[PDB]
Amino acid sequence: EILEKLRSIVSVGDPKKKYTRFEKIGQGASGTVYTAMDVATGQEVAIKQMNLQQQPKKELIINEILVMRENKNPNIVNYLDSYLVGDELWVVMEYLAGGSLTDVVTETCMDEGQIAAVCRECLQALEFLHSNQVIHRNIKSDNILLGMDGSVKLTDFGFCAQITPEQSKRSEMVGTPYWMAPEVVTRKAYGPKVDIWSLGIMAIEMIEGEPPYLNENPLRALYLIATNGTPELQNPEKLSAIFRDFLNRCLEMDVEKRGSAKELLQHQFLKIAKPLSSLTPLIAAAKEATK
Ligand SMILES: N[C@H]1CC[C@@H](CNc2nccc(Nc3ncc(C4CC4)s3)n2)C[C@@H]1c1cccc(Cl)c1
Repeated sequence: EILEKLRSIVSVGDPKKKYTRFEKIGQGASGTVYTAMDVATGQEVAIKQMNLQQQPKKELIINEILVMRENKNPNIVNYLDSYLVGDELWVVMEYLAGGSLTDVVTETCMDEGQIAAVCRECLQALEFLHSNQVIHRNIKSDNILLGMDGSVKLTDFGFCAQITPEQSKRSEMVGTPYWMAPEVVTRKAYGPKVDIWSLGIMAIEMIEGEPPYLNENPLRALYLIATNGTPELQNPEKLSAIFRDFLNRCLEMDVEKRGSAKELLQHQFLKIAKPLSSLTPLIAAAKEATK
């Protein structure tokens, strides 16, 4: 009954009177997401509402709130507060007007400059987390949020892990199959570089619209990751050499040879990044496409 630890972390007081103008903007396995407005303050917020029954290990909920409140950063969606509403947990975060990267990758064609701009900002989030001994473990386009200024922010700490010098590696088979690094899929001990792999897969989303093997069922994709290793692009000839190089460094099978987030921030690919204002036309296109 670590529900007591969860009960001591959360704020008390009715969120249903602190916040108004509730609108469902999202579903998800982890719960439903609503927008709302702080009754007093006017601030727009996103609230994730999670059924405590839905989650069998309430230990992960605790971990999610702590990591988020302890690791604030400009490239991470800001945690504001949390509340228990009966058997439902509400997490309140800053609302980022814009959209999901998923909408952009499925509905637009991104140029290398735009892709490099997104990758740089995500690598900055990862550098910060990994330096704070946190592995995200669920990097994908669905967890990247884009601001109306082209701000890029990472969210979702539902699956993350804290490591320590004593225990530098994890062994849970956690993530979303198509984005999971081979060492994770094959139950080897793994470290922060699983996030770099997932980032590589997200770069393939930005190129091709989908992670490798998405037409296949999840179990089949796990088999394909275990057997193929480094995925191949549909049309690699369409990419610059330096982009292909960046991809190769993100998607190295040899963990020790795979780029760290720090190493990758100095890659040549990132030097072609467009300014973040370059992403706002993608956001406009995606909103129009998903009317
Ligand atoms: N699957 C994802 C789809 C995209 C986004 C919802 N859609 C949307 N659309 C337009 C603006 C906007 N802005 C937001 N600012 C702050 C937000 C915090 C994350 C809540 S969201 N979100 C989030 C959602 C998500 C993230 C993490 C866990 C789960 Cl379970 C679900």
